[PDB]
Amino acid sequence: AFFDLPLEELKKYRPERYEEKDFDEFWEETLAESEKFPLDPVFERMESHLKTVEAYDVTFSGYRGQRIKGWLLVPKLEEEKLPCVVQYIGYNGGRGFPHDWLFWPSMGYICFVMDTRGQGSGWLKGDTPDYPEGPVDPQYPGFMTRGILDPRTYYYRRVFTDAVRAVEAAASFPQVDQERIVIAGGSQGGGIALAVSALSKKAKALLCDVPFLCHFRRAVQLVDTHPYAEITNFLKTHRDKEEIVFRTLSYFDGVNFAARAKIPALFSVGLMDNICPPSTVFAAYNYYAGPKEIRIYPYNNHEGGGSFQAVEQVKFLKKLFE
Amino acid sequence: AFFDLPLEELKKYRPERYEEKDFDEFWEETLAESEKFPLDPVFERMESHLKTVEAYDVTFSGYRGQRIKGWLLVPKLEEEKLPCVVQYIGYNGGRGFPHDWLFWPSMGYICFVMDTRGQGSGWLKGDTPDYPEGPVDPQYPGFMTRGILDPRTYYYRRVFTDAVRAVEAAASFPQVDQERIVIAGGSQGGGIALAVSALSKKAKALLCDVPFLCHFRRAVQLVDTHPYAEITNFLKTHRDKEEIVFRTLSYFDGVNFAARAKIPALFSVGLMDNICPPSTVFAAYNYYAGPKEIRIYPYNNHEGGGSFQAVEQVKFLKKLFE
Amino acid sequence: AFFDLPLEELKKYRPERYEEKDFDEFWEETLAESEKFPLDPVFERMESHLKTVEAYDVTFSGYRGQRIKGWLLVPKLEEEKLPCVVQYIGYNGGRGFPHDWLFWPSMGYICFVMDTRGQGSGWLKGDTPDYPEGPVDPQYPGFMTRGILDPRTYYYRRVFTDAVRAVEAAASFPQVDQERIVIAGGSQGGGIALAVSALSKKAKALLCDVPFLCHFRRAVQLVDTHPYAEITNFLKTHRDKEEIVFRTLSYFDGVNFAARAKIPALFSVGLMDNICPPSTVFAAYNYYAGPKEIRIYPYNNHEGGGSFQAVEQVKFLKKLFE
Amino acid sequence: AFFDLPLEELKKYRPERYEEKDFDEFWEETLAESEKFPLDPVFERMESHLKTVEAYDVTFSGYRGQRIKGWLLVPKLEEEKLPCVVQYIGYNGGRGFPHDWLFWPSMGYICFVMDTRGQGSGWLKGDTPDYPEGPVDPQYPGFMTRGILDPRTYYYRRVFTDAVRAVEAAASFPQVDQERIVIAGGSQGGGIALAVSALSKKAKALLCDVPFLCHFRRAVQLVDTHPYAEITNFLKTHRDKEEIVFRTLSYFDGVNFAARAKIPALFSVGLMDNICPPSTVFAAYNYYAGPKEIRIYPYNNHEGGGSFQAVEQVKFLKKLFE
Amino acid sequence: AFFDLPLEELKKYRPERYEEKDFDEFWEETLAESEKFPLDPVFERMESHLKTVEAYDVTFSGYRGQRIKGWLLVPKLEEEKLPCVVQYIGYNGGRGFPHDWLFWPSMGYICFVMDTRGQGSGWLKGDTPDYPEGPVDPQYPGFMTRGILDPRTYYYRRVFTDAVRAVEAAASFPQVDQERIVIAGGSQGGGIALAVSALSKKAKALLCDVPFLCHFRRAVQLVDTHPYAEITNFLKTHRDKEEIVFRTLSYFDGVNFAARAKIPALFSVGLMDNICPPSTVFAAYNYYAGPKEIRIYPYNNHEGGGSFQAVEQVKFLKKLFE
Amino acid sequence: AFFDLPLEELKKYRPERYEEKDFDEFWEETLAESEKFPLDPVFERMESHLKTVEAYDVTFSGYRGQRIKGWLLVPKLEEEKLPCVVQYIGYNGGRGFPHDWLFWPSMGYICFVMDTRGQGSGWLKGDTPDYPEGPVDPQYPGFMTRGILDPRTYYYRRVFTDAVRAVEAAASFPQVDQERIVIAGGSQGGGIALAVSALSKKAKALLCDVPFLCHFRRAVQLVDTHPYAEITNFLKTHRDKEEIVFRTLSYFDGVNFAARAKIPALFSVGLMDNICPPSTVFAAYNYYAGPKEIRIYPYNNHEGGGSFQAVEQVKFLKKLFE
Repeated sequence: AFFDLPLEELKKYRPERYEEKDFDEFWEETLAESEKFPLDPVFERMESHLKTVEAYDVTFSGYRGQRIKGWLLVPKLEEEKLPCVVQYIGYNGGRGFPHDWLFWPSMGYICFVMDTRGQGSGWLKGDTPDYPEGPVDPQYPGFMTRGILDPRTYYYRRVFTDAVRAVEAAASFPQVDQERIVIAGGSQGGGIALAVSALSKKAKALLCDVPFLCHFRRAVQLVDTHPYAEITNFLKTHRDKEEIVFRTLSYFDGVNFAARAKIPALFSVGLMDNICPPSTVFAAYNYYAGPKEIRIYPYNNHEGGGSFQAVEQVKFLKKLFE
Repeated sequence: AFFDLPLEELKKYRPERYEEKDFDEFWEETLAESEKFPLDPVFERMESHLKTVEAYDVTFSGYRGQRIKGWLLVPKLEEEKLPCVVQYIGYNGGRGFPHDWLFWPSMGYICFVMDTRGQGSGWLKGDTPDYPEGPVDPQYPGFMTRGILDPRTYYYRRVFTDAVRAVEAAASFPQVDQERIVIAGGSQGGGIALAVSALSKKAKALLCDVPFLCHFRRAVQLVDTHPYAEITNFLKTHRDKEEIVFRTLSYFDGVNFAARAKIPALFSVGLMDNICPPSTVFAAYNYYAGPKEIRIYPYNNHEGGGSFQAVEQVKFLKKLFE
Repeated sequence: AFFDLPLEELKKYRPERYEEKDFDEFWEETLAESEKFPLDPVFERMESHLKTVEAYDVTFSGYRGQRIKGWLLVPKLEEEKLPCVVQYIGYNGGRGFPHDWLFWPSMGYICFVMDTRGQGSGWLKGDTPDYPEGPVDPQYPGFMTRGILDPRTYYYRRVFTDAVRAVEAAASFPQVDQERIVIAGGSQGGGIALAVSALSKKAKALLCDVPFLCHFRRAVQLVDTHPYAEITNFLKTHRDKEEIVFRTLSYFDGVNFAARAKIPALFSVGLMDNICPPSTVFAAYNYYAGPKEIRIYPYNNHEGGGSFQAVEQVKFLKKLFE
Repeated sequence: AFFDLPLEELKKYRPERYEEKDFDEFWEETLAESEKFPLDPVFERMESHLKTVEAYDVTFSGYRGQRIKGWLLVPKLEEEKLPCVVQYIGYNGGRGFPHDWLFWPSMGYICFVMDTRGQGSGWLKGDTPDYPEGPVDPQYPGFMTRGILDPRTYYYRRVFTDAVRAVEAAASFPQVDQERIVIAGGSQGGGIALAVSALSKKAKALLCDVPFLCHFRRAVQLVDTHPYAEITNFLKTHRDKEEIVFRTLSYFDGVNFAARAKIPALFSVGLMDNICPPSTVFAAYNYYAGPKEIRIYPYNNHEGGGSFQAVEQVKFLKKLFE
Repeated sequence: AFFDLPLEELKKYRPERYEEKDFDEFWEETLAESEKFPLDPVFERMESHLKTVEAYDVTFSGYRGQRIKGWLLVPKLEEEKLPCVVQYIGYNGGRGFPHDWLFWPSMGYICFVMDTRGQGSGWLKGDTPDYPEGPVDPQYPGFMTRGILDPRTYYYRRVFTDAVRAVEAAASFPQVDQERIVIAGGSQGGGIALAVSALSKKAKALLCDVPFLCHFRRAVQLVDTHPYAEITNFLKTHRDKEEIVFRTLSYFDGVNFAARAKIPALFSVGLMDNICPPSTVFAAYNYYAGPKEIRIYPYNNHEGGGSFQAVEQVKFLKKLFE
Repeated sequence: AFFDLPLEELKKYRPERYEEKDFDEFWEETLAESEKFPLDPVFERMESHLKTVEAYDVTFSGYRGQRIKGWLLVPKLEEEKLPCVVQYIGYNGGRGFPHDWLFWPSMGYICFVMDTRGQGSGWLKGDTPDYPEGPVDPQYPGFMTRGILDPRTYYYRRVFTDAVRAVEAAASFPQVDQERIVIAGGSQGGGIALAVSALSKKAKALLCDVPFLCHFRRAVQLVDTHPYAEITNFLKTHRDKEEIVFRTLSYFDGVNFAARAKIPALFSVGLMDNICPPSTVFAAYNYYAGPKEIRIYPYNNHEGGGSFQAVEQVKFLKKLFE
């Protein structure tokens, strides 16, 4: 019984955008403030059972100098400068083990896996704490409503800033070819990557699968699945805070970043996805301002194109970087 | 379709207790450190539509001087010194509105309603933030696993301390009869009250309904409901952290507090409660070291005795304070 | 999933009304027949633990002299004549205990709580039996299909008559200010109150929250929740009886009463309510012929505005009666 | 998902019986009172599309002369006196159409199908009303709690009396061999048959499949399915009425009837049945005082043996009657 | 919360049909190839407990001379040549016991019950195997995707051919009136019957209830129920095979057969049916090229009209055959 | 709210084994019959985007010469002879793409991935057909009851033979170190691997995670999840076939193979696993006749140890092979 707009409508779907007059200023100032702290990227080579890949334990300074973990996986190859995928992680995930991230290396790409602050407890473990802007306001369980009463205190202000800085950290690794740095993610990872496509000066291509954190007002109207339902549940209780909540969310909405993003991108969507509804994904894709393609999977839910989509991504990047 | 131990077994159920050798020292030090900050209780009389009750907006210093909101409701009665109920709130709730707490005042008791730090977003709104001990470690969405890797950082260290200090703040109000201060709650509120029944020197009676935060190791093995499932889900991912997690929780387990509590108590239990299973409630009741009674509701789930139990509580206190 | 018409369409939703030519005559004759039995209101003061409120055990004659229970709660105040709220109860509920109805008394209103015939066994206990018009026809479990093959035998004929008579009983209490009698309820209580707003000559204001018993034909096509599903399930079996069922229901449909009601009203609606869908609520609101306001809660289900709405009601009445 | 006692324990399961001292007196007086009214059986031959069977529209006097509907289906055969099955119907069922009951006629048996007072609205239509003992007390939706506060007013007193009288009515039809009258049913129908097996002097054999209305106290503890859950839901609300409820139910419990029943019986049971749990079925079977067999279906739920069981019944009766 | 197009749209719903240019050639060749094998119908009279009906154990040659089981039930009547219903069976069913099919015989019709190859394990037993066209390709569990990458290997090619030949077998029985041979089924049985109404030269009337195997592309878009979901799940995995899957299904789509069928038909449809959605049933009914009626059940799910529809079918055939 | 035996009982759980006298003879003959067809292993190097791994498209002869697909992935390393993992696949999966199997190659092992006959349509695509032993008997949807009425026709006879032959095919590849061939799988893959540990003379160690196809009689009594429920559903219908079904299954039960298996093994088990209940896994582990260890994950469901367990396997094999 799930259904969004028909495909012909989805392809033309361009809802009115809402953002505050200071959207750009907010992000400029946020990034400037964090850039005042040295990146201090650390890549510690590890003793590992992996044989085809060199694994490094990563640390770097993200939001306000806060130290973020990651992995760096380098495939053992003759080529001196290698292309690079900066990988962002889905909701309730974390960096896990180096072996959880063998795809891109196996395809000949260095992979920088960014750990997600405060999460890492749902489906894959993580090692990086969050650090709040002082008091942690009343919230619904999870990360979606953490600090939501003000953009400056909002959880994803910190995540997005870490994500922008992760690309700088990857770029600092000597074996990375800076002309071929890719930002990638699915769901939460895709919404992060979308922000980064607008904010980073270093990223050269975007892989954005079944993106989360897009078109919040519609998402919350359409589905009662988690994690978007964290927001709805907040609003069910804090009935006086509707305007404020959506004002805050406007600064983090992937649709508003997409409108600013200029790098080439490959999107994916599942037309039966009731976690990240197709209309939210198409809103972002349709506003995306760089060269772009989308793979559409009519019969898939939130798994999207799965391993088929991974192949499409390899082919897409090969072609782009020739 | 849910079933725990048979009632005859429940009434004898006395599982081996597990606590660390420094349980008492941990709490002594915690309370002493927070007592270095002045209580600074504030009772601001409000403009209210309420006619039978005077409503006050409360502020007091809880954990490490952190400012905690509440309500004080005083029934308009001839009697100069009135008995007092300190009310703690269930999971995902908050102090809401003064009119949400009209029972005890209508029964002739001053009511001090403690707002719950960081919550107030699920079923009733709240106004009080949490403040973490530095970094907010990776966690499962919610409050159950917030800081769980160390008792000093654990969420309920802060809440329990707030709750002890709430009794002090209530006692400071001039119309409160200090010989008749009651601590009360259901589920999370009951878990909090149980802690307070061991840690407070001011409380004179305990009302403990369908208590949560009891017998964690058993809870997690019996039910897959929330909020106990937050802990299970954390353990599913952080497979290396089992011993630490349960070590931490031993400092907050209502069964360990029950063993230390000396004041008279009225407990309630629902034999079909699959949020707070009867074996966890009985383990706390059975170890409870003060004079005690329990009302048993054989066909009820987590709603327990509802309004029938409210009557029992009114009768229990009337007799006790005679 | 759940979504009704968009808000802008809800606000203009005025479906074609269906009623029989004898609607008014049916109700005139029903009321006249019951008025031939004396009201014989009895208010027995009770021994109570309540301190701020005087409680009375109520009996009064409703449908065809049948004796209906209730509570009268009188707040202890200086004022001689007090305003009064006649409170109707949700489905499967009953008058419970006096202490279940402290809100309005606390706000300075006498509260007359009407027990619901034959129900009182789902979420709050009741003490009043139903009396059928002779044989109790085949029915689906519950009260929705009880006597549904004829308006004269239909369950809500008896309830609505009781409810009209409850206002008269409340008005007969000496401390009640007859210029300030309010009729109030949510869901079933809201549907009852809406009928009473049309049929009573004594009621001065209506509070109608998330009303049930409105726009039955649409309700049954939109949702499969209880209690509306009792009707669907009856029609699934009695496939020959569709026209008769909807003809019967037409006499009891809150939309048809709304069109006749002239007193001032405050409605509420939850846009995600799948027990009483927004389109059924708006159909009644939009046809409501008295001076009217509605509070709209976009993210709420059947809980509606909860405690926020209770505040809106106190403010609405104060302004209305000043 | 569901499991009752192991089969080896079920075979030995003989729980302590509870009944009042006046069990037999209550039923003697009940039957005597209803026998003061003339049976007045009516068998109206119908215009029917059926070719192999003669269909009759039946009326007879059941509880206190109340007129109960039925079907009589007579297979067109040479034999002058035919054996007869009196068929009782499952919960929320009714007599439906004559073609709904072609099994037994096809097997050469006259079939008397008894309509069920007040039901007939869930899965098959019915035509027979209920007639309460005056006021219809507060109840949970359905038939299980109708009049449950007193055995004199309890719904199944009426149904069981109709059912005893149905056998009388069948026996009055001239083509019926009175030496070969069988009483049959499944679930509610089985619970009714079991009562009739103890109370009727005309029945010659019992078919009792997956019987309902057995061992209530256990049923309610074991499963949360309907219809047993109507009782649990009533007890969750009316918390003061537990002793009275089970006192009443004791007069209608199939286990108490089984202990008095002397005619030959074939039972069936599904070991995965969570509507009528095996332990309640076995408690009845085990106390059953006549010659008895049971067919055990280890992998079946409430469907039991289905068409396999029907064959077992035909074989069992053939052997019994030859 | 299930709904298809509104009824007034359903009645006009005529979606664009898709079929390959060799649809007729495919079926002509398929039938001709199976007709090269002798029908070799066997009717073995059985020892049976049935008294009003003669039962025969049936064997006949279906797809490529493969031996299919069945039952023949002949009502014991004076008339020499009787009318005949060829009955096809629902998904996961089989021919069961002769006593499972007493309706039509009781109504004066010989009944030929066709067993379903490879099924017979879900709700009623079966005795007939399937015989694949060589290798059994990767498939989702069930019969819907068995051989779906090629019409020649597809499961329903074999079933439909069995079904055409079952009419021939029935016609070969000497007591069968060949002017009054009816083909009938519900759900899968209805989809089979609809194919046979196009492909058989012997059938004289169609009873088609809540037909399955219709308008596959829409079905899969609308509902996530089984068995249509078998297809969706296959497509979720085999993301490269969408075009081939629906090309294959086009040769077996009840809508494409309906457009070729010329015999008189009675359809039924449940407007809340979420197994066989109304729009798929109406697409088939609307394209049906013979004389036709539809019974519409607005409140029923996949049960459709149940026993009310059976009565309509008897009346329909009586009128047509006079 | 699921639970199997307590861990201390699980560790001692050794249920009575049931097998037929000809268990060994059945497998000797099965293997000898298939060995009469040449293995004819084909390894075709592929054009691939993979850089750290060489991919081969595999074909080999399994059951009765039937041609099975696979992948061989060889990591690019200096070492001449490499250790090898033969990987079997979970239920409804297939060989998918080479990039789906990067773990073991990345750890320095050649990986031979066996495609699963007739599956490949649920979560990962497959390319290998099944070939039945003639007719495909009536079955419940899926593979668990395919040919279950006879061990000779049973689906897993074919799968387990394929799997024994897959090890021979891997051993035939020149770079494979035959002293370091590992057999591996989870769930269905684990059940297959367990059979192979008993039947293959070439395997050197077993990795067996959360094994399926174990202790069938118990599994079916404990859980109603798929795929074990396919058997239960079959038995619900074919009520006369219980003894036959379990006799057939005894030949394929992982507990019976475990008793014969002599190679070193690492098992894993999730104590909350309700697909493969812990009692079935422990019954196999406890009868396992080779040197053995088990990793126990107390809080995990069917995911077991996930990436943690992968690490344990790499460490286990390194230690074993020194």
